Amino acid sequence: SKEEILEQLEKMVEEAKEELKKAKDKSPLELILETLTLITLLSLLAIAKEDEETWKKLLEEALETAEETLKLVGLEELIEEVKKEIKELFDELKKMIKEGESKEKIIIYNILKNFELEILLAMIEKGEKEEEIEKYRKKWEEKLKKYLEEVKTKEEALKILEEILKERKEELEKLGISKELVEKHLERIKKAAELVLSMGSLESSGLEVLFQ
Ligand SMILES: [Zn+2]
Ligand SMILES: [Zn+2]
Ligand SMILES: [Zn+2]
Ligand SMILES: [Zn+2]
Ligand SMILES: [Zn+2]
Ligand SMILES: [Zn+2]
Ligand SMILES: [Zn+2]
Repeated sequence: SKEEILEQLEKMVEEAKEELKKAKDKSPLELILETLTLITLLSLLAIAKEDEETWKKLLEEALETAEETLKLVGLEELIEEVKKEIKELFDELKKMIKEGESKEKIIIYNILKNFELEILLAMIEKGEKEEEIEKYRKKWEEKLKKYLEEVKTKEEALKILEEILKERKEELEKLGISKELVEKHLERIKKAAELVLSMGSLESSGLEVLFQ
């Protein structure tokens, strides 16, 4: 149900905001984990609603959350670049919707782009060398190209989602975040993505398919 699914997604957003607020005793990496989990949820909710004023408000909320976290963790010098990336992502999501890209493709693209931003911020915060950062950026650019060429159905999207989550979990662990903490947040991303993937079996063309 579109309304039940929405209610669950705003519940997940509220819970993520509550955890992000409990930031005093969190490390910068844990804060970055909370923030990109929230922004992933916000962008998944915007994809689900497909509504102009919702796009505007959730983009505002994502930009606000990113700026607040960057200030807290002493990465204020990144604010403009990060805001640009977030805006670029939201613009691209809207573009792929307007051009008729499959919802599977849009959801995988969104998850991949949020992770790319997340891992970049985590590596910058940990002081990784520019060559290692580039290594990870290029490997995931290649992976994105393949995944978007590969994902044609909901089953394929669910399998690719699992693969993505497994590998990024390994990378977040290597950066020093508690494996179990990573798992809690990546599980929340998986559940939201499955919820949005659920809608579209019931959008108007999907209904025409089922009912003929
Ligand atoms: Zn949390
Ligand atoms: Zn649609
Ligand atoms: Zn509206
Ligand atoms: Zn405003
Ligand atoms: Zn960019
Ligand atoms: Zn066009
Ligand atoms: Zn390992």
